[PDB]
Amino acid sequence: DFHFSAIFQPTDPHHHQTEFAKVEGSEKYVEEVEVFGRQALKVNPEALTILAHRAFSDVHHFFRKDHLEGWRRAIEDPEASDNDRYVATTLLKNACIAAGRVLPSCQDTGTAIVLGKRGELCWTGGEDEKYLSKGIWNAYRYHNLRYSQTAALDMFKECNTGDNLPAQLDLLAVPGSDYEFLFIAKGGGSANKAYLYQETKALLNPKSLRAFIEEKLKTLGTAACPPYHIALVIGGTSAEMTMKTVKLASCRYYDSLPTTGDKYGRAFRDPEWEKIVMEVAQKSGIGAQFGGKYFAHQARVIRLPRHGASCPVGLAVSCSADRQILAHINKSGIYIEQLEQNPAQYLPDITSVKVDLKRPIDKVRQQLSQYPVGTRVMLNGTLIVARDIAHAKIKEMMDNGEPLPEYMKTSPIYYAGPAKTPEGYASGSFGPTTAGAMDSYVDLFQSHGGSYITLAKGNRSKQVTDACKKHGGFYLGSIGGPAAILAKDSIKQVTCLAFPELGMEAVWKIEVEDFPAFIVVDDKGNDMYSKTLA
Amino acid sequence: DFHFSAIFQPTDPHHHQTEFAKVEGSEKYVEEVEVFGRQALKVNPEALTILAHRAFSDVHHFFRKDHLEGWRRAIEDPEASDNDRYVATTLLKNACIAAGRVLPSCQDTGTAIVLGKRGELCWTGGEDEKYLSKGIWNAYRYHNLRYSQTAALDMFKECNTGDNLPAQLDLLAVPGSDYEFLFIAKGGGSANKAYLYQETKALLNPKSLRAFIEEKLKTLGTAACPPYHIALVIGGTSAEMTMKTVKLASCRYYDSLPTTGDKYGRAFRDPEWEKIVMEVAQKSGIGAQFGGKYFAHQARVIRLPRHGASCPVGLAVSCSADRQILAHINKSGIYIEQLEQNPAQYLPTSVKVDLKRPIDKVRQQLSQYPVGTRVMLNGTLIVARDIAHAKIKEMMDNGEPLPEYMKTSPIYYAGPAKTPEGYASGSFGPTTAGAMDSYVDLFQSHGGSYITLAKGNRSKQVTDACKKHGGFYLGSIGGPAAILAKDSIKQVTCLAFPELGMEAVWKIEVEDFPAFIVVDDKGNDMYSKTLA
Ligand code: SF4
Ligand code: SF4
Repeated sequence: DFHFSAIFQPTDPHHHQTEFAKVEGSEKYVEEVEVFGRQALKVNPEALTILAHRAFSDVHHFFRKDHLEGWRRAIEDPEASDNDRYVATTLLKNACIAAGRVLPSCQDTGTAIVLGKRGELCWTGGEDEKYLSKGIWNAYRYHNLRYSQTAALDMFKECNTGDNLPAQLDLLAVPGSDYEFLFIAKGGGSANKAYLYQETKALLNPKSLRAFIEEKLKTLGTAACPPYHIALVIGGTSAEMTMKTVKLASCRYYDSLPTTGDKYGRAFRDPEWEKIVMEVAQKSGIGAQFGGKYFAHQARVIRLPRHGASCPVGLAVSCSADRQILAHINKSGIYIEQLEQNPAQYLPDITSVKVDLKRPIDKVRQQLSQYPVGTRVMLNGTLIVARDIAHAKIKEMMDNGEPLPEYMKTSPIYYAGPAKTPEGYASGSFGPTTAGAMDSYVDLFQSHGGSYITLAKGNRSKQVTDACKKHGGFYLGSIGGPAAILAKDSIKQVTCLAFPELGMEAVWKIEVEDFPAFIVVDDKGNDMYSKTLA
Repeated sequence: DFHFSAIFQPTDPHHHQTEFAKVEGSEKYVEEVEVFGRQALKVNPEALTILAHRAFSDVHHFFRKDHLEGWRRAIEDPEASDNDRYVATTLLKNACIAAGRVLPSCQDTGTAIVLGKRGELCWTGGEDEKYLSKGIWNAYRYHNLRYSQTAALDMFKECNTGDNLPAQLDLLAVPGSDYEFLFIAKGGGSANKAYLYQETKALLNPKSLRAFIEEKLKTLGTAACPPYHIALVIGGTSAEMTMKTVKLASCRYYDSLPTTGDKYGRAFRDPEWEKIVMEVAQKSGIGAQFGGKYFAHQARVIRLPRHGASCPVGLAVSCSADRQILAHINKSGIYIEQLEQNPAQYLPTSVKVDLKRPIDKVRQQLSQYPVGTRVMLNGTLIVARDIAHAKIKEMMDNGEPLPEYMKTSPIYYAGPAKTPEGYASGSFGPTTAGAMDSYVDLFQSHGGSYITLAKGNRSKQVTDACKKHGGFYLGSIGGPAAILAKDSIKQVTCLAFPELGMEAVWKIEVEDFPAFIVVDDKGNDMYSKTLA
């Protein structure tokens, strides 16, 4: 009566539907042997370093076809809004710059995540973690990427690790003698939009599930740079299993799962509810960051078994920096997924207010006050750059009696942290970070005569709308994601002004030209997300 | 220069601090060999079946010392409340029954979770998941446990798998030639109290973190049968990594981590903030289920590295059914963590309520007492939980009446384990009340469910409903499923929806069933002060 049924039963477990390229000459790293009648593969661990290094270089300059097709859909769909088409065109042009292999597609070159599946008879010598980490170290050290990892010296004392390590290394034991991989360069912003809900059987009916989806999609907002790949996982054997599944779903790792359940509790993809998620996303009006139809590229919905007393639910997105690469090592060598090297083919063959920042900031506020939310502006002049740690350090100084520093009162505040500057370039990739993380500082800083104008991406909380109304302030929404084209075209000079020890989180002073943004919050209580994200 | 630093650097990675017993004769399943100059281990995969079978049998009848010591601490502390001591005494007596190896310690014998670490040169033949699952299948089939897994035939159509499969099988590739395991029989109630929060740098200061902890501990409530092992994980490289870490922390799997961080971002345990969590737990007044000091056995706090833009936070508990077992296979055979087989060494009025009356008479009697009154129920209970409530609401939405069996007796939210041969009942404690909250006002406005019996604090809608309709919520002690079955339950019959397995509607006859009045018919809630 016993019948074993694996939870996950992909019809394409080795991802034959994906195109792979062989690393030239890499068969020298493997040797086929036979022990106790069984075929085994000896793998020189240097192969892991070579593979991880190439994966975490290529993935910052190229995208999958299904990602690029989504941007083209947003440009060509008559139902797309004008802002949809503008955002998608910007992101596609950004991808063309990134394909030059100098600037990464986003300034947040992400956390390095490795899912590895080492066969029982795949013999590496056992030091997989170190050799994979050395390849990741190589990719971020010798390329124009960013060191994004923050070490805790104690509970509250932090420092940047200076090399984007440690990585997340999830190495699984599986049958056979090969070594299979999914590499993910996961941005912090989309990582923040991985949510776990503890629900019940009361959710598991069409009316409740639909209302649930409508409610939760709005909590994603625009804070992870849509158009999104939206993943939704209903059920699971534990919270961590549910969240791992929703991560992999967002990477389209589970696309070949069956589409029906059975009495053994196997996982399945649900196309009907994927369509419902897409319908909710499109009808939400949230759009590709600034109102419209293209909140989502596509949806993945996976139904999992559950303990009778439990119903964990996971919701997560892949952002505009959609970065994953499949790979495998076998008797023929090292193979790595082929990404699209000519994104320009997705660009079709076929209006804003000039804002001079080189003025007293009160004159800039006066000009911005003339326009409603949703107005597109082009910024020209100085920005002062500061994000999470710089804001916390400055509040700490003020809590100790010190004044808000003068450099927080002279120019708009750009929430951003740059990637490393290529030789001969004025700036590395340098797009905005998520605005919501700074929300608790705006009222305090504005009441002390600074931060009247902020520039970042993502919808913000009500306290920021109230502060801007109380203090005559503005929040400007940059397009989220196009860090390479912003660096190449808009950022003319970068200098470090304060807190050099914070690395990418230092206070910078930059000079920009033709920097596009939308007025998201004005000085009158208006918010261009108040209807779609209410 | 490059320097590799693993995130987790336990000083005791092989859990040498744990006592293991060897399965007799199990060296016949392993053979040490040498291939290409390296030591390797051939493992007959039948060893995986034998090990998983014994692990998921033993774990339902015995506990670890640190769990039992916590219960004794609650009984002996002069600062514990009377309710603290009463709950802890009940749970220890429950453990004494479970050590008889017939009744499991809880009716919720849990999801079977296996964390496995197979060495590079540990050769099993590769079919580990099937052989581990067969051993799990054996344990739940051939013992008096429960089939708790719900399969989705489509998005909404469900059925019980009938064997407590599938298991969660997380098999990792590690150095060496051994096979190391953590087995977890994870209750659904404590699995539900695994929470993920997406926070920011603004949290990372003493004042903000302390207020955060005080706020989130209350959201645990009593719904997962405290005293809790409380785990808190600050940071992490992803949500799933944070949630995996907090699960393992709650199993005391990371107790030997370093206690200081470094510039490479290694994980560390934080004893100072563990003490703060325990201080918050004690001063909360929530207590061991019914007010007092013993909300928590102990705390684990792990600080993790984070992306500059991110701060995932994980909070999770291990419940009264604290069930995990370490194990390993090596060249000498199969070794399994030794649990405490003599829990008795740790062991140092109420209102009689007759249920054999019209339910309006029972309601009248209950109305004479304030919340916090301990009652003893004698008579018939109707048993129904999540799926039965959903089916009954569906019937009413289609014009059908609220069934008669929802109007004659108190509703006990519960699902039993299998009945041992010659016993009146298998383990049969309550399930979490909160999952039924959305039904109470509806059922009461249709003339039933005036008295409910379960465990855990409930939402305000239930308090409003009981006040509007003259209802009551009675709180059973949560966890003591074996002693309730042995001493209180005299007859069990399946009443409706037999295809639901343990989630069928049952009719049971009980004697001396202990409970507290948690919500009365006047708007009062005995958790309104501690869980506000
Ligand atoms: S800035 Fe936007 S595109 Fe870049 S990693 Fe963050 S969420 Fe993704
Ligand atoms: S009923 Fe209580 S003790 Fe039993 S598994 Fe659920 S939470 Fe744990």
